[PDB]
Amino acid sequence: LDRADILYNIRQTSRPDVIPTQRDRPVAVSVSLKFINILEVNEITNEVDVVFWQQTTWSDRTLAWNSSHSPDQVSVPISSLWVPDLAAYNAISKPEVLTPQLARVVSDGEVLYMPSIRQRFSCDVSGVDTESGATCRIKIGSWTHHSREISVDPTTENSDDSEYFSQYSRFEILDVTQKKNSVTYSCCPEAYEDVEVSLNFRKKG
Amino acid sequence: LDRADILYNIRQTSRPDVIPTQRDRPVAVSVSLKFINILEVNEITNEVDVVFWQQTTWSDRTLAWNSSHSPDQVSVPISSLWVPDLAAYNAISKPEVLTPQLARVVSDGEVLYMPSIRQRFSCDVSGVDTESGATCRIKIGSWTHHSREISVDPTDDSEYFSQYSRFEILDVTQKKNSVTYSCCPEAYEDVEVSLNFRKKG
Amino acid sequence: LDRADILYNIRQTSRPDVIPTQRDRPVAVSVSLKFINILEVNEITNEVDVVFWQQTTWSDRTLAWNSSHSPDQVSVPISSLWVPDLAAYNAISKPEVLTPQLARVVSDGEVLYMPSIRQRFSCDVSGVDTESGATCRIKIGSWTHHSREISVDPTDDSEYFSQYSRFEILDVTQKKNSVTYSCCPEAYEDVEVSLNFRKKG
Amino acid sequence: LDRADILYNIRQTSRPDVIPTQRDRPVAVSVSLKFINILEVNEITNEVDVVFWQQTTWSDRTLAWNSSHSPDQVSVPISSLWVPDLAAYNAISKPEVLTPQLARVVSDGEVLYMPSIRQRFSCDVSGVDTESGATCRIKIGSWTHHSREISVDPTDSEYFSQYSRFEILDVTQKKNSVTYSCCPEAYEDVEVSLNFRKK
Amino acid sequence: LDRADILYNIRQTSRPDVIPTQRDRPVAVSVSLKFINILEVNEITNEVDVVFWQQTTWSDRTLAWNSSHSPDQVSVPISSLWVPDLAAYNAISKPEVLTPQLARVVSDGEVLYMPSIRQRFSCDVSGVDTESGATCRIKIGSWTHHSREISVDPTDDSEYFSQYSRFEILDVTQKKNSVTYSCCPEAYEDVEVSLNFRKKG
Ligand SMILES: CO[C@H]1CC=C2CCN3CCC4=C(CC(=O)OC4)[C@]23C1
Ligand SMILES: CO[C@H]1CC=C2CCN3CCC4=C(CC(=O)OC4)[C@]23C1
Ligand SMILES: CO[C@H]1CC=C2CCN3CCC4=C(CC(=O)OC4)[C@]23C1
Ligand SMILES: CO[C@H]1CC=C2CCN3CCC4=C(CC(=O)OC4)[C@]23C1
Ligand SMILES: CO[C@H]1CC=C2CCN3CCC4=C(CC(=O)OC4)[C@]23C1
Ligand SMILES: [Mg+2]
Ligand SMILES: [Mg+2]
Ligand SMILES: [Mg+2]
Repeated sequence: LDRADILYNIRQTSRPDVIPTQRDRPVAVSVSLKFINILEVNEITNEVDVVFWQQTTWSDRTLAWNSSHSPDQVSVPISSLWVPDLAAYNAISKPEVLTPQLARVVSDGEVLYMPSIRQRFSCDVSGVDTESGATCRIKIGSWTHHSREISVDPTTENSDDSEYFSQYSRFEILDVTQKKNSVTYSCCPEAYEDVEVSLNFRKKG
Repeated sequence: LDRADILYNIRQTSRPDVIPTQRDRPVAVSVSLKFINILEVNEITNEVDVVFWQQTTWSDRTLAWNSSHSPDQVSVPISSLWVPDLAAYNAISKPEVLTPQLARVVSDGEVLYMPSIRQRFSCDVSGVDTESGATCRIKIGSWTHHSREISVDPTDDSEYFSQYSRFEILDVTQKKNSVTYSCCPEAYEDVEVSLNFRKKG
Repeated sequence: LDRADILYNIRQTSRPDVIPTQRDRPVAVSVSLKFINILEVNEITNEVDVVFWQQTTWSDRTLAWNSSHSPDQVSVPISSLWVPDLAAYNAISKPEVLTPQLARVVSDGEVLYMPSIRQRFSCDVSGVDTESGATCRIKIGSWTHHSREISVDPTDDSEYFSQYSRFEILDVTQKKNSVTYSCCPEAYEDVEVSLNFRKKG
Repeated sequence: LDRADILYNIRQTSRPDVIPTQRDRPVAVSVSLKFINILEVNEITNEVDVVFWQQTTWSDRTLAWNSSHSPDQVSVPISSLWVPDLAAYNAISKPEVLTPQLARVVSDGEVLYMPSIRQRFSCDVSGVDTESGATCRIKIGSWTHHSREISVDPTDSEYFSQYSRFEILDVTQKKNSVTYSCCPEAYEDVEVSLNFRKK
Repeated sequence: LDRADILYNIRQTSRPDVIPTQRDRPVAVSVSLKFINILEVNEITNEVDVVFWQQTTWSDRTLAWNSSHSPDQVSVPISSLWVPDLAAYNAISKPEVLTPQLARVVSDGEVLYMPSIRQRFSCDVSGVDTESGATCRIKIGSWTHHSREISVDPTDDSEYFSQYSRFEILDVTQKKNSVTYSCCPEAYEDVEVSLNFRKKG
């Protein structure tokens, strides 16, 4: 197989509308926000404007191919792939994607999609001008798929989600932590999972 | 049936431009606004900027399938479904959808669509800084389908309201109206949502 | 015929690129602006920001069907229909459509399309703070079709005007013009809508 | 032929990706800006916000039809036509098109396309508040086609809004040929000088 | 061959999703920024707003044709071509493309793509008001292709810079880097463009 064949095969047989589960085993999605720039902060309205790289990984075995004498990975337009329907629950603006909408697919079916996103959030900005800083929580999970269809999983301490933060920001990052949650909503009996990302930051000196 | 078959069947036989009226009864649509945030308020211009989850439900029996040895629900892109042509009659900005455009479909044909929407409204902001607060009315109904094609009915009032808003919700009431317009002999139904809110302490 | 058939037939045989001129008579288009809100006014720059419902009607006999054993009217996405290429000649922003892009089609081929539009205009704002008010003129006509292809005709001024606006409407008049442009020998029609309004208090 | 046949034929045989160079000759494009409004002006940043009608004409003989017992002209969505890849070289915002995207096509293959555009430009705003006024130059030409593929040629104050803060003193057009490092061939542009001032 | 044939052939056999690597050598991409304007600068937030022409060249031998009895070059919509997935790593707004999205393709398979882009960056603005000026670094490279798939290489600094800008360019230097990410073992290449500029007068 060459790249052209792999990409052709994926395009011709893609079901981007179909979550790649096998009932009742959920697709395990890992989500990790790499903060890049904090652009606007308003302590009066409790709103923040943020740029981050949304590292997103999951496995889709319908995409796998024999890697022998073939490339190990390809870049695929996300329009040809199923992609998890993640949403930021406390977002107050449309997510503005700043990067080419391509995912990286490995021959074993592992997918990495990492868009750079600019987006505005409603969160706690109180304390941003103090040395303790503000703690802004961003809640990300599947909009429509419950825990038996999509499970979302959180970084540990070992993930440094501030390692690409711009040195030229007015702001600086003190800490970034993730908390996994399961929530039940009135509409449905099943629980929905989310990752809660706590961004601890402050205005510099 | 597996998920892929259900979704394939729906996509291949979808008539998204066809209202699923059966027995000439109107399609019964339930609408309910869950307010999440109140972002900007202007008592001089009487304008408000709001984020809400628009809980929308109706039945489309053309989508039903067998719930034995099969999943009970699937997520479907709305581009493959008929969706009610609801509009907010006193909106002054385009509805900005903040969520993936997917609906949840149950095997009996019940559909739930619930986009998160940011939108600006012209409404009564007077009294926002008082104890009694302001009462802003939002009117939502079908743009083009009258009462014999679509009927609308309303379905913790701060259940999902952000604790970090400058504002707080005192009460939300959701009422049903029938209105006749000059163009048509028929009555058009809407839900009128009264949002009573005020600036925090 | 049922709804699904009518909509299928329209979609399958639609020529949205083709003006439905019958014989060599122009398509008669009626245009009428229902003002809903006046949101921003600037007397220094002579610009106004306005929300209106653009009531637009014309006949397309290629869409007609036998109304026996059939619905009387259907809602059709405008992408399946020819729609007149109307433009506001003194607009200074893109028209922002706030409503579902659907037209209402009667079995005799009558079409009604009525989007809610927010748009900014360059017009005379002088006198807005006086008792006489300002008179802002909005010029609407076909961008590319002359008077033998499209003719435009006008058809309570505050009927749907928001009671919460900073402004109020004194009068709305509509008159009809034919203009000849250097490019072409044929005349182009427009409707000129005069909005007489003033700041309250 | 009726209207529907002409439009069907055009749609079915349209090559909107293909410049209609006949006999190996450049397509002659005429460009003319009709200024309608001047909305914002900033003498500190040298930026101007402008609304204009971009009169654009050229010949595409692949579109011609026998006019006998047929309409002489039709309106065609530009998505069905080749259209010159004109750009404003000193623009600093995306062109915002305010009109239906239709061209007018005559039976001999002449095409007229005239969008109303609002766009922001970087140009010389100095002197806007004096009676000599400012002279803002707008440079428009093909982005990718050189002078043997597209040639541009010009062809006043007629539709300018009476309600603008500004007024037009004069509009002149010059025709330039420029060579760029990438290519040996010359690229043509029209330079439009807008002389205007505060009222 | 005529122009129409070349363009037809390219469109009919185009694989825009497929990087044109040959013999498992990376596609060599040349990137060069021609600065046209500096529109807004903020020394407090360290942000800059910039317009530049992104000169981008590479070879795609699948596009080559016999130039005998044929045009040497054509203009092709980029939607019909593979284009490198370059991104500005320190960009804080979406790239706003100001020019027709067309590339120039030579009969030997060389491609030149040069969009005019307006975009905002986070970079060092300190010293903009001094004689020494600020030095703003812009990092551009493939988003998803490593050094064995795409290699990037750089090619008057004020040549196309607008004479009417508040600012002036002192120097522009470009430098290739290889970076390894936690992501992946392979190294990713970028070009780092250093723009040394200052406030006029
Ligand atoms: C179809 O979209 C619905 C489908 C299922 C959901 C559970 C999680 N999700 C977001 C929050 C939310 C709901 C539904 C609800 O009742 O309230 C809030 C939904 C969106
Ligand atoms: C085609 O879209 C029209 C079709 C039918 C309607 C009934 C309610 N609806 C919104 C307001 C409104 C009208 C019709 C009208 O003339 O008055 C105002 C419409 C939209
Ligand atoms: C391409 O669409 C053209 C076709 C015919 C027109 C007459 C009315 N219309 C708007 C004003 C206007 C023109 C053309 C012209 O030369 O003057 C300005 C046009 C647009
Ligand atoms: C592919 O698009 C290129 C192809 C040919 C061009 C000459 C005119 N044009 C605009 C300015 C410009 C260039 C190319 C260049 O290197 O300098 C700047 C181009 C765009
Ligand atoms: C989906 O595209 C990913 C695939 C490979 C990459 C290396 C360069 N690139 C940008 C920054 C970046 C990553 C990957 C990563 O995990 O960290 C940061 C990527 C995007
Ligand atoms: Mg092969
Ligand atoms: Mg692995
Ligand atoms: Mg030939």
